[PDB]
Amino acid sequence: QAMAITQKRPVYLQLVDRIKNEVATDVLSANDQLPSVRETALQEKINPNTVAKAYKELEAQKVIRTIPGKGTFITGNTASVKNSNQNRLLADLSQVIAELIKSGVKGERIKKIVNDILG
Amino acid sequence: QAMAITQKRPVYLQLVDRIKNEVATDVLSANDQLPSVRETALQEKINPNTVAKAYKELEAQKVIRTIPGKGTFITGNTASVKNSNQNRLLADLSQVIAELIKSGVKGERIKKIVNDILGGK
Ligand SMILES: [Ca+2]
Repeated sequence: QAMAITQKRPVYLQLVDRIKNEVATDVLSANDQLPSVRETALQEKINPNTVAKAYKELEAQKVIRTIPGKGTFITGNTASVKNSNQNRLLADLSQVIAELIKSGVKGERIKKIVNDILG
Repeated sequence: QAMAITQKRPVYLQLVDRIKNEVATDVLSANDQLPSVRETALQEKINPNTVAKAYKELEAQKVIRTIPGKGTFITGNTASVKNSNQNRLLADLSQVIAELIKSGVKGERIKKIVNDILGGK
């Protein structure tokens, strides 16, 4: 019954998040060359092992791919990355609204508020 | 220009957060007596010192009051706390909608989505 403590998000997952969001927001486009593990480690001040762990994760999620001799590239399957991103965001939307109606805010007023926020 | 790295939220502030939400949601009510630092440390399995930092901060935010020789108590001003908690969630709400619009989702769609999410029993 003791409270759950949230830990640091691992640094390698923070970098996955960053690259993924950059793809979703078109800072990084489909088939763009991504820097090397070295260049990323050097630019972000992150241990190369952590960057390599990031890049492995990103590849598993199909956000990036490697071409032998040519380096690491943003996937061509970039619409799929954007949709998964929106889903992360929609999950968050769902959760804030739930916590709002739980805080005593009625739905009809959440509708009004949202309409104001969007106007 | 290195990316910002987000650290662990200090445990004392996670406990500050936990208690304000209980207040916000009427789990703890106005003027309810709070356990001692030692009893909270045993409930939440935290260092007593950490719980002491949490209590000290909850008090700075006027969420709880330590009245000498008697105890530590939830504020009488809980409607204030409920209102700021809502504001926090409302800030989170425009943040997520902002970010959905920037991930290319049209606002008219977000509007429909919110209705769908809200249509649930
Ligand atoms: Ca290199």
